[PDB]
Amino acid sequence: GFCWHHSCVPSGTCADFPWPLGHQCFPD
Repeated sequence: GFCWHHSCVPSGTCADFPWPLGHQCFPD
């Protein structure tokens, strides 16, 4: 995952998020 200014997707979080994100699958 990554953590960028309140937009922080945890490592392992693979789920749907609002577009333009859509499905985000970040193993890291």
